[PDB]
Amino acid sequence: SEALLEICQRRHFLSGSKQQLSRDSLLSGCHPGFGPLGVELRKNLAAEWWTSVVVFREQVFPVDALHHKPGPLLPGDSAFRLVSAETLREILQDKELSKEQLVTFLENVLKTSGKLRENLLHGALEHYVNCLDLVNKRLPYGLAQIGVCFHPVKSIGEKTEASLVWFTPPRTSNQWLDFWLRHRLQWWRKFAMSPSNFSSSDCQDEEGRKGNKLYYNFPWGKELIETLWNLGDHELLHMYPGNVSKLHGRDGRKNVVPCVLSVNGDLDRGMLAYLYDSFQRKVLKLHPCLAPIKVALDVGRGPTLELRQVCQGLFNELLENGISVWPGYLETMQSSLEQLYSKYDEMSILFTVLVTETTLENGLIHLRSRDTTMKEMMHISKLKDFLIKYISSAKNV
Amino acid sequence: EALLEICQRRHFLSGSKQQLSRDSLLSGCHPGFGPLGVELRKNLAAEWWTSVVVFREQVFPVDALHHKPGPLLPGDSAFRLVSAETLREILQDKELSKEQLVTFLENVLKTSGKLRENLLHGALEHYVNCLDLVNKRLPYGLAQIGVCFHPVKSIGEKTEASLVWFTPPRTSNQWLDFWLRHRLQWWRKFAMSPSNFSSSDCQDEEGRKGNKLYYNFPWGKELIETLWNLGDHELLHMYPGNVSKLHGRDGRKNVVPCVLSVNGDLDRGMLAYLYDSFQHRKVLKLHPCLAPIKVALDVGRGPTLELRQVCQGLFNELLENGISVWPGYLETMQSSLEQLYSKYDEMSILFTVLVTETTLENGLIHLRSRDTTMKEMMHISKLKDFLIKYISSAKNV
Repeated sequence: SEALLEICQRRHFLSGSKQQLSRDSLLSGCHPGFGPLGVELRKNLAAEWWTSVVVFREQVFPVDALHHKPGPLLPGDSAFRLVSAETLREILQDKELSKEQLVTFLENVLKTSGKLRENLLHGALEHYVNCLDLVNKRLPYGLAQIGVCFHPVKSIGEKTEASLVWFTPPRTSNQWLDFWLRHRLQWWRKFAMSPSNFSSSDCQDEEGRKGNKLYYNFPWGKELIETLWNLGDHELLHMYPGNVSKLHGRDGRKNVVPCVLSVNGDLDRGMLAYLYDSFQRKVLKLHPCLAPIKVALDVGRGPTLELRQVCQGLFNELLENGISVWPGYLETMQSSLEQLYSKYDEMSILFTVLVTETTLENGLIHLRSRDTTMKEMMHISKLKDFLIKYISSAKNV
Repeated sequence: EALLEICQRRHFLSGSKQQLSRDSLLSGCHPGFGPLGVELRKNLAAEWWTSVVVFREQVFPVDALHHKPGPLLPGDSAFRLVSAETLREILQDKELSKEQLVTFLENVLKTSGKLRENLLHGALEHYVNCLDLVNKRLPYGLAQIGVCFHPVKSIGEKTEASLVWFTPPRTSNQWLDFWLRHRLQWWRKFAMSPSNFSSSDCQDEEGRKGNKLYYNFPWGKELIETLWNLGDHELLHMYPGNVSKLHGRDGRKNVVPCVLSVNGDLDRGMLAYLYDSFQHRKVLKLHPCLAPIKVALDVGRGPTLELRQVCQGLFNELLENGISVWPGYLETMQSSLEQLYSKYDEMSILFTVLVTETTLENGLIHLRSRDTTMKEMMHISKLKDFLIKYISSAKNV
């Protein structure tokens, strides 16, 4: 057992009670949601993911699908139907065969009501043709999407998935799959403290043949976080009946129906994975590129109005450049310093600059660290360009 | 019409010139958004964010779930997530039936979950917990940008951005006014014809008084956003009895804040702008920091694999700076400069730089334009500086 989900509550990472934030509730997507920090943490994570596949080599396009699969479905699906509430009402009236009409109706529902998306892949495929234009017709190119998906556990679970659908030709097909497992796997470790607990695996036949899975070692045993698959041309054809020559882009001097590779990661569980990976003096050593609030900062020995003057010149300063500040220079008592440092260790901050009078009578402040825990002396004017480096640095490594 | 067709051909609005119509698009009951659209809204949202959140650290990102389970107030108009594993053992089972069916359709509106209608409710369910996150100090907000499903029966997805500003009653009126002016200025800022973006007062709801913002489309004004002063109502009913747990410090005064809800329609705003930038001399003149693609660039008079390699130099140089670029340097049959100069206008690319031989031999590229339709001389090394100054300007005006 661990008291991480404790800190995570007190510091607004996870949200909800101590009963509705169950372990099985956290993983099934049935939690009550996230705290501002969890939101910010997932937000960067989402951001990083994006820069990794989509920004970089832009042959990838963000695409926008709906959250529900409308119209008539197949026999079963087991997923919940979306029934227009104000229809149920008009049924608890009418009296129209208050025994037989209200018993044949429910046969229309099951067959004519929509549902909520199980994945981001359908909406991806639904775009292929329209988007196959956008690149003359050359392959391969992807369609990236990051969004919420509803999976049943009866209760409903919500998960924020990141999805990249790669449209590559059969030849390179099984090859690209390699590339991506590598890319993905390499990506997760990039921000891990124990990259040893992020592993990969083989497997096949679930909608084609050939696929891997990325796992993360929770203090209680491996749990899935990202899956890869080479579906082939299957669903592409099944979705796009008719002229096959309406599909296929180009491998070279010859047109060919592309194979559908599919990457899918669970961001909310990837979230957790990181919050566990940074714990076991409390402290969360969340990677610099994923830390919710890059740097707090208060005021110390000296005046007051005068002292929290540059604070805002900084708060803004750091902000005009992409540095998440935590203005704590607006609370009260010195709240100690150990009671103010151990705390930010929990909030998983990165540095803790403190401005004092001995800052005005010169031009220096003193940032402490979360790791090296040193209490250095710094020239309050080379702090911006410093953070921008340290951070962008923790990136390159 | 001419804008709609373009929005189609140029990948802004996905669909058929029938499912992508006047009514569906507004009713938000359309097929989706092509890459350009998604990137346009993306910036709209990206810009929204910094304008009301990235600063004044009172506002915190909050994460509301898409469906609220548990017991729900029977009746009203929304979308009930009905179970099929519960809807099943009734039909193809004939579970007694006859005199029974009417407790299900009844018990449903109670047991059944709902897909959120707005983001407001999810926020208040965060007020109390996000209170011990600024030592009960008002005013502080809870921002959120997300999808809500409203009925048109046919579902209807709209991406809403919302700010829920909690404040002391004392200034309740003061704030509402600032937001309206704030918000309203914001829309106008990225508009060609701000004379189309209008405000207006009105009242009587779960509180009284609130403004409404509209956009002067070609066929007459349409609602795009709405500010409201719900007062303490909403927040009180939310947590009856236990009222102490709600006091927010206003100076040295303990009070129960006023929920000032702001809610704009990002999607309608994404269409609002496409029009605001339209009216064979087509060209969508989207605002700089809203255009989906800030800069095109392909090769011209000279070599290929030696004149293309350089492009990638700017491509990356640009990408590494946050400058959306269009990779034309990977196209086939020339098909003209005008056919391609007017082609980029439709996609509303800001600049169109040509990297030719007359640039490889020394170091001088040739960019064009969209607005001033100009064509000047620029060192292939002062393009990014320019670009980032062009934007870090038109943006702040």
